[PDB]
Amino acid sequence: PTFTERSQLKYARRLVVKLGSAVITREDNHGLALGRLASIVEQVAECHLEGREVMMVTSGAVAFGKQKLAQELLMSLSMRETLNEPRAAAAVGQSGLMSLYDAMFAQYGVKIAQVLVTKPDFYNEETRNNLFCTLSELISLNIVPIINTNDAVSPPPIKDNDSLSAMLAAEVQADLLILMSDVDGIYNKPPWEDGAKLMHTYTSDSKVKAATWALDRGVSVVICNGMQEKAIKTIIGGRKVGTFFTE
Amino acid sequence: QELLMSLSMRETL
Repeated sequence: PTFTERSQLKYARRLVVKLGSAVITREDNHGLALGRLASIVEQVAECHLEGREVMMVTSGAVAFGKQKLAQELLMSLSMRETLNEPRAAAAVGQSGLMSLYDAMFAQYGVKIAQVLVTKPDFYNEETRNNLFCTLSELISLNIVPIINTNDAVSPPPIKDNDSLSAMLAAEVQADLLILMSDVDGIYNKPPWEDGAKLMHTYTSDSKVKAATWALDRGVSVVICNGMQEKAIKTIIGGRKVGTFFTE
Repeated sequence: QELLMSLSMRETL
């Protein structure tokens, strides 16, 4: 909890963006949200060509894989039949997503590095320390290691891309940790009920537990709205967006 | 019209 106010976010040195799955894929499930994806890549490249050391934790590989595999299944039927999986989709989606990120980042000079982790990799101490060394070595060379879960051969208290992001932010000792989710923030009761209020400053449920854990270890977690324009640039810019987590 | 109706959608493209 080094930071304590939304003006001390200008001096965040190492932040860990975390893209949800509602951010990348659209509601139609007919492609990507290329607008939001390219805008987030633009903001990350602009806040990384500035001096900070950012390292995204992407997500939403299975959705891309589902789209690609549905197309391949349609395009491989007999015209007699036309007139009347987690892992395969994860593999296809991971390949395609890294290709897209690579193109969008190389348009800015930056370089990315796909680092896929699993769940047991956080249990074995040797592997965990080796992974920390790898991540620090990648960050110090001005690379943007785009972490993700090895969902193609072993699908997954790490149980998501959220708790994994909190663990990474705790281990790599990051200042900020942006949990770009689908909701606009945190309320004391869901919007379709009484008491609709935003909790801009959090005093002292999965996202909430992950944020609490990462707050009790040095990081300062922020939960933003993914479908909001200019999320990261204003979260860092100091404006009151999302719900900031301090004591 | 007896064969081409029983090809995969990929071959006929």
